[PDB]
Amino acid sequence: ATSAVCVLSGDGPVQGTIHFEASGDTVVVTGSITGLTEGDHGFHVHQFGDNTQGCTSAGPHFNPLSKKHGGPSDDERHVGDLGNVTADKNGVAIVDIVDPLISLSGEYSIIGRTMVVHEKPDDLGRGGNEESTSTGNAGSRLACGVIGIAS
Amino acid sequence: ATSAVCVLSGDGPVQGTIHFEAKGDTVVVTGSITGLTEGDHGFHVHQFGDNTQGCTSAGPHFNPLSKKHGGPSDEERHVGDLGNVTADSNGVAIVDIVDPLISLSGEYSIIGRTMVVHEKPDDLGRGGNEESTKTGNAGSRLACGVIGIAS
Ligand SMILES: [Cu+2]
Ligand SMILES: [Cu+2]
Ligand SMILES: [Cu+2]
Ligand SMILES: [Zn+2]
Repeated sequence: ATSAVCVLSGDGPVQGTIHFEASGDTVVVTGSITGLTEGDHGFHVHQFGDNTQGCTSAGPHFNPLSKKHGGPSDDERHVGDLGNVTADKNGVAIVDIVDPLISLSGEYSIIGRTMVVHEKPDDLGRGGNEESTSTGNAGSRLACGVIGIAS
Repeated sequence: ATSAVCVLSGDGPVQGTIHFEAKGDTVVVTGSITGLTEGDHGFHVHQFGDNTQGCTSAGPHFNPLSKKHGGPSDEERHVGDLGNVTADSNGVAIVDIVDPLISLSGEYSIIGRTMVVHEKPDDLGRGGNEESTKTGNAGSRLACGVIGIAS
């Protein structure tokens, strides 16, 4: 696949559409998320594209290299660690990310996995407790969707 | 992947959970769908895993080999053609299908694509009209979901 899309939904007001495109040797992530509280929100690819129990069944962060959680610019990060998205005063977050670890094909493919937007800011693995090294203390999953092949 | 899952949702009361498991050179499809009218309902893999416009944005049947529509046992069929599921008097359809053309990996992978349950029976390409060889005359899309990787 060269293009993918994800519609985020949850039990609250948070909604959004995220587009993925393979450009050259990298992946470009764009889109927008609405209904968020102003501020930073963790934004990650979780391992499973299973929404049988809402976003809970998406599992932990996608992590084929078995590393600890970090920010997108770190060497020590999960493949799914895309950092934070920032919502304005109106609750809108514009997504504009380029990432060197995710892919749309092969071992690092995120097709069929779940994009999640979280309640709190991701501390990028620097919070100092065990939880920071797993999830960045980003908290609950406000909305999520399975990443599918797009035209 | 060797296992996948799909949660079917729509604008009406139809919902369901479908599981997929690679076994030998086949995929075993199991699960249940509820809220259906009694009788047969077309059941297909559509090409795109795009839910931006509900089930409509899923596109046509998955058809990488450019064939006409058929039933699952026909040589001339779409890869996505899984025939019909049957709902009982209480609106419950039990899914139990073994298919050799769909796959969870490689060229015919259905991960990231959409499963759709239709309003009418699939005529399996033997309807006598032109629509029969395209969609089986299965009509409306009652519910759909993107096929994701499962644990
Ligand atoms: Cu997360
Ligand atoms: Cu169909
Ligand atoms: Cu077909
Ligand atoms: Zn992580």
